[PDB]
Amino acid sequence: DPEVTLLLQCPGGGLPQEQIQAELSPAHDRRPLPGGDEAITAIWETRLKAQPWLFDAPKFRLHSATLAPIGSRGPQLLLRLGLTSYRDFLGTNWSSSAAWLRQQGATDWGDTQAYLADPLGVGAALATADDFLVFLRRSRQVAEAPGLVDVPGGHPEPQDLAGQLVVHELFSSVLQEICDEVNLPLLTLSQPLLLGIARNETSAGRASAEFYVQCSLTSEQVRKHYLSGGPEAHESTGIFFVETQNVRRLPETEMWAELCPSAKGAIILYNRVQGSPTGAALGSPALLPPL
Ligand SMILES: Cc1occc1C(=O)Nc1ccncc1
Repeated sequence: DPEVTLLLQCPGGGLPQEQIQAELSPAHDRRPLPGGDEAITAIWETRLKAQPWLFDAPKFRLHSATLAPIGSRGPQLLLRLGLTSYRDFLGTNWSSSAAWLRQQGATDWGDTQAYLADPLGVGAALATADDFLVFLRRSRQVAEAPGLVDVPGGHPEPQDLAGQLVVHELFSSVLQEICDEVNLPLLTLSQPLLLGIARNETSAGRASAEFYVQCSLTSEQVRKHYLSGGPEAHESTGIFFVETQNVRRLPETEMWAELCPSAKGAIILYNRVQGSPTGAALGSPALLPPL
């Protein structure tokens, strides 16, 4: 899977909100482009002159994420964040020249991402009460990953002492994205655990935080909620469910070729962090069948 790279695998089965620190600093921003940010402005102008209803939005930028020594007390992860925008993404990660920007950032800064917007996405491995994960089918008419399978998620918008409010907005955003797209009541959802961070190499290395969320409804009840919104209550064109039993071997299935990169990152991290038992009971052959 060359289109996805793991930046972070969390310990302990995944980290809760209370164990994560953020540092939000202009030192973590994109570097101005070599020949100036006028190249971003030009792309944006061209786009607005064809689609004048489009609007910019701020986004969080991922600079880096450092894990504490495993087994330690205190905060377990430090997220280094800056600010970016949808406009800066369209002018850098989405540009035809994005690979040239990656080479120049290696030359100039020793950092392939230094000239890239790299907005932080969020995604969920969302489990039902009857042990299925939730999948969504993408419209064949959108610009990004048309017609491919996704998981719930999105790209959160801004508004350890500004840090803790930023970590709160990241965790809140993955629940809000599940309520808005799957049409689930907020009180049917567990507090999220962070599983890790995955990069999309087809989008010049932009990263997504991947979370585990448990729902108290069965697959049948989740389907009813999604569908009862009607076609205008969701951006996706369909919902479907895979038993957690069968997610273990998903990369060997014909489904794997239809998964978008950020959904592949969610399923690899689910399998490594929530799957893959370490203990004698769950690791016994009748409960963890070989192969
Ligand atoms: C990544 C991180 O975020 C906040 C603190 C740390 C960290 O590394 N903590 C630590 C270092 C050394 N011994 C024990 C714990």
